[PDB]
Amino acid sequence: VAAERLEPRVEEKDGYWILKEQFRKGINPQEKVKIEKEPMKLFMENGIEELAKIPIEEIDQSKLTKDDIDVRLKWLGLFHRRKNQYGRFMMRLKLPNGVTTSAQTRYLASVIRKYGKEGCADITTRQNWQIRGVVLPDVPEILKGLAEVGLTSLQSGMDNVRNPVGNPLAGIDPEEIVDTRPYTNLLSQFITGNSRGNPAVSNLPRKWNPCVVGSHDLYEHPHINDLAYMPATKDGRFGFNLLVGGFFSAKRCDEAIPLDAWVPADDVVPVCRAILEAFRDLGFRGNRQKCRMMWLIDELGVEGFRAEVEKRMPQQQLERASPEDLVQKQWERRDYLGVHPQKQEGYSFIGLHIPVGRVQADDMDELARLADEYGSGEIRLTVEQNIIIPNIETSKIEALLKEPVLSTFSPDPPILMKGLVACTGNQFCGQAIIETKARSLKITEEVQRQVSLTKPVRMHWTGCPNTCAQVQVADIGFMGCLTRDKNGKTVEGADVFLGGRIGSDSHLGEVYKKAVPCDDLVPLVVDLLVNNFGAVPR
Ligand code: SRM
Ligand code: SF4
Ligand SMILES: [Cl-]
Ligand SMILES: [Cl-]
Ligand SMILES: [K+]
Repeated sequence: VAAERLEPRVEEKDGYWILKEQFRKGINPQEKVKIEKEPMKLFMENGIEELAKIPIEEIDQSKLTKDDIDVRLKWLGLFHRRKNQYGRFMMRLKLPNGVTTSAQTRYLASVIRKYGKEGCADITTRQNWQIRGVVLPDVPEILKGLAEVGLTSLQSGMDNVRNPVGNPLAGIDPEEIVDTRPYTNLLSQFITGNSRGNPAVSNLPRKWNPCVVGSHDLYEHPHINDLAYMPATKDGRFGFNLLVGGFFSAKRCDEAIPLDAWVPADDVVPVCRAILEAFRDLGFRGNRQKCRMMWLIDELGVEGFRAEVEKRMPQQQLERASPEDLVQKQWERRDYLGVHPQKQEGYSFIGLHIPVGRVQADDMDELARLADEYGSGEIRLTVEQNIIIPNIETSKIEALLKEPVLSTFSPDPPILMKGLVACTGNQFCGQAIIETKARSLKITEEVQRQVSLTKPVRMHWTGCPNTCAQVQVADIGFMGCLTRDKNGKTVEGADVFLGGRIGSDSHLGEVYKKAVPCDDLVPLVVDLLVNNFGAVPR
């Protein structure tokens, strides 16, 4: 690869990072949006204050302001639901390691409550909160309210570093490798500039997903992250081996590969910065389907990319990977739902099933109440869109199990529900081909009525090829499509995926059967479970 290819393509100008004039040819429309006006100015220069005052019908009359609300606002975690909930915004947080408080939960509930039938909230596949129903005029007050309770929504969408995922059992599991919270906290603080905004990492060629591993279970899905920190001792020192470039897209799904790099634990932020700077400086900015970091790694080769990371490290030092990491390959992924003892004697955590991750304001208040009465006011989110309430004095468990709300958010739902994951789908998402959340619950309920089983089969439902619900990791995955019934009528369907494995022995699933009408999935799935997963007809 020629030396000219390694010239940084962006430069700092007045606090922000912009494409250099000579690298602007052939760029995609999103890159043009970023050049036309720096999205971070909406927050960092309080551009949102005046924008929020303009009636949305007027906003839609000019490209600049329409791009503000449809594109640039995603840098403030605000997502206009133009097609399916016009004039309303989904709002997405930074929530490193999935950790929330009862006060934060009540605040979020109070926001969605205002919007009535237009409001609700969702736990995401990055153990994060999304709230719904937000109107533009309310945005300045919501931003203030979030800050007041110690939350940020910065840089959660578009060409930004996404929610830092960690071990949902961090600090509490007797079997953890290393508490991931300090590291995911540091990453989030770095990414968001301590909630003020960090323009140095907000003009990436594309989204970028990080995780820090602290579990033998690999709850963090390191194989599908742009950067995964794998805990590893090297030459008597604790640190992390680095995996890079994992991603899913409509066009291509790839597992992360070794960078062949180990960093001491204190270098977590420095190496995150170095990798992001290399991606920012050198990444392709044409066809959006070829802008994820793995495409850069393929273009330079992993060694060429590694050299770019190395030159951006303090003292330009980057050690090679440790021959072994601390993750034990002899491991069975553990169920976290139900009551489990913590490493702190006399304390338990409880995992509660949240059906397809969907909650209303009243539900959130009740969960916050439980966390206060039984725990320490902490609620943890998981990437299967469930919750854990930690730090419960074990003597309180008997009373907790009798709480009425646990009939809805159960510590021991049927096994197929335990593993069920579903994206937003067409209730709110404009890209969705099908409805996902209600359908997946209905189908799963019918399937489980017909068969019993003991294997923890994981079913993932995603509404379009963006695969936000990660169908390629599922035992049985369902990707939304339109198909045809026996009479040739248009019906909702799914492409069915098999072969996904998680944990250390990970594998990406692939399409098994295309174009199955959703109304025909129950018998197909029942038979798959009996024939391949040991299920028994009732
Ligand atoms: C909420 C969530 C799914 C869920 O129900 O949990 C979600 C929802 C959306 N995703 Fe995603 N993605 C979610 C995790 C993912 C993941 C899974 C992951 O991170 O492990 C992926 C696949 C992994 C990956 O990115 O490598 C994913 C791949 C995408 C893509 C395809 C990326 C690509 O390279 O092509 C898009 C479209 C895009 O970015 O161009 C997308 C775009 C979208 C948008 C923002 C599209 C839009 O604006 O409507 C969706 C918002 C719908 C809504 O109203 O909720 N989403 N999205 C997840 C939020 C995570 C978070 O808290 O930050
Ligand atoms: S997979 Fe498609 S339908 Fe589901 S949330 Fe992502 S973009 Fe929307
Ligand atoms: Cl986005
Ligand atoms: Cl839309
Ligand atoms: K769930």
